[PDB]
Amino acid sequence: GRIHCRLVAKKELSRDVRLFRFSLPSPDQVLGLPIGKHIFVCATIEGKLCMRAYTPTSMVDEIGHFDLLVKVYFKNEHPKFPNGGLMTQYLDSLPVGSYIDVKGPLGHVEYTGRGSFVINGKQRNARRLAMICGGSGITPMYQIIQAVLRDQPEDHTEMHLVYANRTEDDILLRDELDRWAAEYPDRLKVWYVIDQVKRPEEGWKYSVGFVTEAVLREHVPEGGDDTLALACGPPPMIQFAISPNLEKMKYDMANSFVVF
Ligand SMILES: Cc1cc2nc3c(=O)[nH]c(=O)nc-3n(C[C@H](O)[C@H](O)[C@H](O)COP(=O)(O)OP(=O)(O)OC[C@H]3O[C@@H](n4cnc5c(N)ncnc54)[C@H](O)[C@@H]3O)c2cc1C
Repeated sequence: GRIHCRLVAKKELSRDVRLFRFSLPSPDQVLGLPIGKHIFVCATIEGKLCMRAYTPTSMVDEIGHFDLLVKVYFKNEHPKFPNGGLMTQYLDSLPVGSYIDVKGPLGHVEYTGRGSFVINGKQRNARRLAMICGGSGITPMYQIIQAVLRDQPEDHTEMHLVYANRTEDDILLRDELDRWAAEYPDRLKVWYVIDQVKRPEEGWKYSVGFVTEAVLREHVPEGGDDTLALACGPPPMIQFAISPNLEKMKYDMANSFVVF
C-alpha cells in the first residue's frame, strides 16, 4: 500500500532524461512489486493530488531503494502541449532530500513465472511474446524482459520487441537491451524504429519512420494462440499503428492483446 520514500539521488542521463533513486523507509526491504505491475507516485501539485504510473527499472531484488527512469516533459517544447508535463516537471523540481508517496501494487498483468501470466484474474501462458512499445512505454516491458532472462535458462520464453521512437538519441534502455540481445539471442529479439535519423552518417541499420505492417510482419511473431502480445505506447499509436496490424497478423485481440 502507501509507502513514504525519500529521493536519495538524481541523474541526468540526457537533457530530458533523469534517473531518480528513491529509498524505502525500511533499509532491509525490497519494493515487492510483482512483475507486470506498477506503482503510483502520488503528489499534490498546486491544488490537486496527481497520480501517475511508473514501472521501476531496478532489479526485483534491489534492497533498500528503487529507481525510476523518467522522461521529462518540459514546458516550451511542444506545439500542442506548450506548458509541458505536470508530474515530470514536479519531480525534476524536487531537490534531493525530498519525500515522495508511492501507492502500489497496481495493475492487472502479472508474470508469475515461466510463460505463465495472470491477466485480469484469468491465468494464461505464452511461448512467444510480442512486445511493441514507444517511448517510456518500455519500462513495463523491460521488467518482464529482466524477469525472464533472470530465470534463465529454465524460463525460456521467447520475446520479440519492436521499440519505436523519434530519434536514436531517444532510445531509452538501449545499451541494456543491446547488451542482453547479444547474450540471449534465443530468448530476445530487439528491433528499433525511429521517426528521424539525427546522425545518419554513423549508419542507422534498423527501420526509419513509424511502425508499419511490414515491420510487424517481420519482427513480431505470428499470431494465433500461445503467442501473447503486450503493448504500451501513446494512445494514437496503440490505435492506428498497432491493433489493426496485429489483427491483420491474426492475433486474437481479446484473449491475446494487452496494453499497459
Ligand atoms: C504502466 C505505466 C508505466 C509507465 N512507466 C513510466 C516509466 O517507467 N517512466 C516514465 O518516464 N514514464 C512512464 N509512464 C508514463 C506516466 O504515466 C506519465 O504519463 C508520464 O510521466 C508523463 O506524466 P506527466 O504528469 O509529466 O504528464 P501529463 O501532464 O499527464 O501530460 C502528458 C501529455 O502531454 C504531452 N506533453 C507535454 N509536454 C510534452 C513535451 N515537452 N514533449 C512531448 N510531449 C509532451 C505528452 O506528450 C502527453 O501526451 C508509464 C505509464 C504507465 C501506464
